[PDB]
Order: sequence, then structure tokens, then C-alpha cells
Amino acid sequence: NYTFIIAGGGISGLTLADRLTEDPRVTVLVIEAGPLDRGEDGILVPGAFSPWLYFWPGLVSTPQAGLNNRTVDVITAQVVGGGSTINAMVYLRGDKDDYDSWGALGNPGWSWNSMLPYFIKSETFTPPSPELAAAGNITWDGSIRGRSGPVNYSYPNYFFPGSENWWNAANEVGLPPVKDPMAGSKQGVFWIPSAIDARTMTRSHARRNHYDRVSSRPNYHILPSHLVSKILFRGKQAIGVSYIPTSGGNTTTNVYASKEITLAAGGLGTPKILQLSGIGPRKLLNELGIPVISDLPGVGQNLQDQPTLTIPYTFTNNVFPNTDSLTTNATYNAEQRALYDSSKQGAYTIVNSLSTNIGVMSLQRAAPKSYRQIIAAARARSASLSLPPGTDPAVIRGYQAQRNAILKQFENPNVGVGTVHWGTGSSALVYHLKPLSRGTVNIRSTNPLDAPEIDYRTGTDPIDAQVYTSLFRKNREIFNAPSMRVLGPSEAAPFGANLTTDEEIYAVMRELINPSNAHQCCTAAMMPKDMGGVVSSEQKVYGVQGLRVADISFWPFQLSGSPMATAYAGAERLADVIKKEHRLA
Ligand SMILES: Cc1cc2c(cc1C)N(C[C@H](O)[C@H](O)[C@H](O)COP(=O)(O)OP(=O)(O)OC[C@H]1O[C@@H](n3cnc4c(N)ncnc43)[C@H](O)[C@@H]1O)c1[nH]c(=O)[nH]c(=O)c1N2
Ligand SMILES: *[C@@H]1O[C@H](CO)[C@@H](O[C@@H]2O[C@H](CO)[C@@H](O)[C@H](O)[C@H]2NC(C)=O)[C@H](O)[C@H]1NC(C)=O
Ligand SMILES: *[C@@H]1O[C@H](CO)[C@@H](O)[C@H](O)[C@H]1NC(C)=O
Ligand SMILES: *[C@@H]1O[C@H](CO)[C@@H](O)[C@H](O)[C@H]1NC(C)=O
Ligand SMILES: *[C@@H]1O[C@H](CO)[C@@H](O)[C@H](O)[C@H]1NC(C)=O
Ligand SMILES: *[C@@H]1O[C@H](CO)[C@@H](O)[C@H](O)[C@H]1NC(C)=O
Ligand SMILES: COC(=O)c1ccc(C[NH3+])cc1
Ligand SMILES: [Mg+2]
Ligand code: NA
Repeated sequence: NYTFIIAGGGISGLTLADRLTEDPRVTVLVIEAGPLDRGEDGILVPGAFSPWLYFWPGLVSTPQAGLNNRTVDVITAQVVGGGSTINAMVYLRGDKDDYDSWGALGNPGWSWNSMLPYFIKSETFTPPSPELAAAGNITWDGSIRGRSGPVNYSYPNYFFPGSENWWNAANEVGLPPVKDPMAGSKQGVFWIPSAIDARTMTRSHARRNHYDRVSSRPNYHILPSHLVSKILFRGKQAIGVSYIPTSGGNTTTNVYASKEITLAAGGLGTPKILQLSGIGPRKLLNELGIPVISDLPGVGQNLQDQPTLTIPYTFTNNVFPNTDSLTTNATYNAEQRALYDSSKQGAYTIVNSLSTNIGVMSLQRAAPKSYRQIIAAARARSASLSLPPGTDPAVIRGYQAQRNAILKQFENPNVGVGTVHWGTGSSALVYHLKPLSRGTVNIRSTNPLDAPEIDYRTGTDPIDAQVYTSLFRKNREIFNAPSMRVLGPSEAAPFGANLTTDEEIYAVMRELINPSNAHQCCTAAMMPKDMGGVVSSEQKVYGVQGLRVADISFWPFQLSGSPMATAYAGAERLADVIKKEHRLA
């Protein structure tokens, strides 16, 4: 038996395992649903991006009430490195108030100031070449970017020429250059920091930078292709776990730990381990005849993602080359693959279908004329309307406090609620960063191979549609600006210039929004128990000893940004909290 068992070898588990195994007297077992990736081009080479090699299979949503009852495929990782292995490598910190908010929901410690040292420790930033910084308008604040930590990030070493048109158009419609989107604000446009190792121009995922890097260590055990099926207890103490093969062979095995269990199975996996282990809402557990160890009705409640919209265009006069050239021009593709293989230059340094720059905006940057009308509607409506009738009152009090903090962010000029992106090809992306809508993930049985019922409940809160429609309109501004007009863009079916009203435009969005960018979070939320929280400030699950949540299940709510950089830094942080309590080197 081992000092610690970690359930899941994604960003959080692997980061924690690495730091705990720094004390050679400490032994760790990481059990991970997925295999080791085979170093295949679709993982390591940006231009080869093929996320679908390591998607969890047979995961489908309920009909989505907010999105014309559409049923969508659920995307999450099943592989050592979890999401970092298969993600678009977008490496962005939240805004200051994201972390200050978490502290103000009743979590001592938590702030931008307490998270800043861990973001720095987490990483090594490699500067781009000076000719690319100057030509690309790449800027950073060296003072707040790590130089010693394991996660490599940098930028591609190429941009598509059209990314210049987009930058100037974004500038032209109120989205200015951001000095460093990693400094706690990101109001305008910047280069996407990418989680790439610039020595090789290859993905820097948790498996390389928090396992291969330290895999010489005897005390750092990994077991790929196995599920944690249950937590094992002596009374209220978690002592070990049962594990089964992922492929569904008739085999169960108990392993035990001397100190703690850490759950790290992500937003769609950690709640399931708790519910099967009898840590969940009493009503769900009773209905299934699971003995109740800890009545926590917040387990599987409060699911959030960051919805996506793909807006199709045609161009009379698009500049060559662009991202779509890699698909349609076999010659261009081969010349750039040859150029990557030889001298590690060119289009293959960029994640396939993305560009190098991006915009983020606050509510009042998106909608300078109407943001007060949106806030008013939000402040008018009671928090309880967002949740099913019958929702536990502690869960409702928690959402109400999230909702209040999010409404202040709506008022804040320096907090993002949306992302705009153009790949330089036939589509643009608009991300809803801060939805007020709340979903569920609940086990349907006691069979640990069974999919949990996943209900995103995207667009159930009608304030989300007003925010999203503002985001859509600002994107349209960029494409209609002078610097993008010379390319002759026009919205393709089922959008178009012929949709002018909030209702015409959102009717289409309703049909097209993806509930998910696989940023599933918050389904075991770090708030007080009397506000429907599952974990304390030190990430300990309520009413049980020696069990914490490390994965982004613990987040109260979605950042102004994508989760990956906080997943790393949060795990770096929990690592110090555990070493503190049990006295390790
Ligand atoms: C395709 C795609 C693309 C993106 C992203 C995700 C995906 C799927 N994301 C999201 C981001 O990668 C994700 O939110 C983080 O990896 C979350 O880290 P965790 O440690 O919470 O989960 P993560 O998913 O990393 O780890 C959970 C692990 O637990 C395992 N598991 C589940 N149940 C288990 C069980 N019972 N037993 C054992 N193991 C179990 C899974 O196999 C998985 O590997 C992203 N973010 C970002 O910042 N930039 C981006 O560009 C993207 N893009
Ligand atoms: C990726 O991250 C690591 C961590 O900073 C870098 O590895 C260090 O590199 C220097 C010079 O190569 C060595 O002398 C150190 O011993 C290495 N490890 C450390 C400080 O932990 C690596 O340089 C980074 N990749 C890039 C492109 O810079
Ligand atoms: C979605 O299905 C439900 C039946 O459960 C029904 O109330 C509703 O009308 C449907 N909505 C749409 C827009 O199809
Ligand atoms: C860089 O910004 C300058 C304005 O400072 C502008 O002239 C140029 O077109 C921009 N190019 C890109 C690639 O963003
Ligand atoms: C697995 O094996 C045990 C004993 O060999 C038995 O209780 C059980 O029915 C088997 N299960 C399946 C699904 O075959
Ligand atoms: C295709 O790409 C090659 C290589 O860069 C280029 O010479 C050619 O002009 C392109 N052809 C078309 C039709 O885009
Ligand atoms: C800016 O691009 C992204 O954040 C992103 C793009 C594509 C995918 C994969 N479906 C995921 C994330
Ligand atoms: Mg240099
Ligand atoms: Na270069």
C-alpha cells in the first residue's frame, strides 16, 4: 500500500503526483482511465491536431431544453495527461477577480495574490524571436511569467497574413492591444500563449512535463487503462479505492493509502466516484440503494462549460495562404510539413484550424449601449429561476452567491465574459466564458462502467442568450471593420447580413451553439457546506477525512479564460497544502 492514491492522471493528478514524489519517502499511485499516448503526430505536432484519438467514448447529453432539445456528443479526455494531451494548447490565466471571487464565497487564502506565485512556479515561458514579436505585435510582462517551472509555453513561430487584417479590424471596433493577457486582465486582442516546447515545436502536455520528466523516480507509480470504481472507508476515513480495467473485464482490486485519497477525474468523472462511494445527494443515493456516507447535495450539481459558436463566412478576396490552404492545397500542406520536419518553421507550429491572435471582452466592451439593461434583467430575476424546482436550498444559496459575484463581474470593465477568434479561414469562433446557466451530472446506476446522465442545461437561464447575442454582434463589427472589408467577408447560411434583430440572430444560435468546449467544471464546488459546497478551502470533501478534490470539479465557477493554466497552478497549490499538513520535503 502507498502514501497517496490519485484517481485520474490528467492535468491535476499528474501535477500533484510529481510534487508529492519530490519527497522520496512519499509513494504515489496514479490510476488513469486512459492509456499512454504513443507520441503520434496528432498529439505532438500542432498542425496535425487530432483531439479525437483520446475522447471518452459513449458519452451523450440529455435533450438540451435551452437549445431546441438538441442531443450533443460529450467531449472529455481519456488518456494519461487528460485534456492537456488533446486540447488546443490555449494557455491563459483567469482575471484577478476570478480568484478574489472564490475567496469571497468563503474560501480563506484564495485571491489573485495567493494564486500568482503558483502560476509562476507552474511554468517556463520561452520568448518568441524579436523579428516575430515586432512583426506580430507579441507583447508580454516577463516579470509575471515563470522561467523555472515544468510546463513549457511560447507562441508559434509563424502567423497567417490575414491575422493582421483581423487584429487591425478588432483594434478598429474597440478591442485594443493587451500588454499581457496573463497579468489578470485581457480587455482586447493578444497572441494566444500556446503550451508548446520551443526546443521541439511539440505539445507540452502533463504526461511529458509532470510524468516523463520525473518518471525515473521509483516512488511515482502509474497504472494506465484502469478506473477508480469506488472509495474504500474505515468509518469516515478514506483508506483506499477499488479499481477495474477500463475495457470492462470482470475484475475488481482494492489498493490502500497511508495518508490520503485525491480525486482528479475531472468535472464528469469526480462526481461519479463520490456518488458511487455514497458521497452525494441523499435522494439520488436512496433511489439507487447506495449507503449514504456524506449527504452532500452539491455533488453533481453546478456543472458549467464555456459554450462555443462557429460562424461560417465566404470571402470574395481572402489572402493566401490561410489555415484553410492546409486542407484544400495538398502542395501548400506538403511544403509546410516538409518545412516543419526540416527547420521546425511555419504553419505546423500553430494548432490546426486556429490563428495566433484572439480577443476577450467585458460585458460593457461587448455592449457599451445596453450592458446596464442586461445587468438589470439579471439583478431582477431570482437566482432560484435558473435551477429546477425542488433544487436543494443549500445548492440554491450557493448559486445565488455565484450569481451575485458574476453580476459584479458584469459591471467590471476588467473582467471578460466572451472570446472572439478567427482561424483566417471559412469560420470564426465566439466563446461564452461566464454563463449563469447551471447543469447536472448524476450516475444512472451503481454499475461503474455506466455513463452518468450529463445535462449541460445550456441557455436555460435567458440572461445567457442576451450576453451571447452581444458577443455575436461585436464579432460582426470586426468582420464589417475597414481592415477586414478588403478581404470581402460575408456571413454564410444559416447566419447572414439579412439577420438584424436579437430574435432572428439568437434563433439561429439556439440551433448552432455547442454546450461545451470540454471545459466541464464546478461539479464538486469549493464553497461552504451550507451554500451547497462539496469541499472546504483546503479542498477536503465534507464529513470524511483523508479525501480531497484536485481537478477543476472544485472550481465555484468558469474563469475569464480557458481552464488549463489554472488546472496546473491550482494543483501546484494543493500540493503545498498537503505537504504542509503531513510534513514532507
Ligand atoms: C478537445 C479539448 C480541447 C480543449 C480542452 C479540453 C478538451 C477535451 N480544454 C479543457 C482543459 O484541457 C480541461 O478543462 C483540463 O484538462 C481539466 O483538468 P482536470 O485535471 O480537471 O481534468 P482532465 O480531463 O485533465 O483529467 C481527468 C482524467 O481523469 C480520468 N478519469 C476519469 N474518470 C476516472 C476514473 N474513474 N478513474 C480514473 N481516471 C479517471 C480521465 O481519463 C482524464 O484523463 C482546454 N483548456 C485550455 O485551457 N485550452 C484549450 O485549448 C483547451 N481545449
Ligand atoms: C522547458 O522547461 C524546462 C524548465 O525550465 C527547461 O529545462 C531547463 O533548461 C536549461 C537549459 O536547457 C537546463 O540547463 C536546466 O537544467 C533545465 N531544467 C530546469 C531549470 O528545471 C527547458 O529549457 C524548457 N524548454 C525551453 C524551450 O526553454
Ligand atoms: C422540448 O421537449 C419538451 C418535452 O419534454 C417540450 O416541452 C418542448 O416543447 C420541446 N421544445 C422544443 C422547442 O422542441
Ligand atoms: C501590428 O500593429 C501595427 C500597429 O501598431 C499594425 O501596423 C500592424 O498591421 C499589426 N500587425 C499585426 C500582425 O498584428
Ligand atoms: C464475475 O466473476 C464473479 C465470480 O467469478 C461473479 O460473481 C460475477 O457474476 C462475474 N460477473 C460477470 C459480469 O461476469
Ligand atoms: C497552393 O500552394 C502552393 C505552395 O505554396 C502555391 O504555390 C500555389 O500558388 C497554391 N495554389 C492555390 C490554387 O492556392
Ligand atoms: C481558440 O480555439 C480553442 O480554444 C479551441 C479550438 C478547437 C478545439 C477543438 N474542438 C478546442 C478549443
Ligand atoms: Mg530568443
Ligand atoms: Na523563426
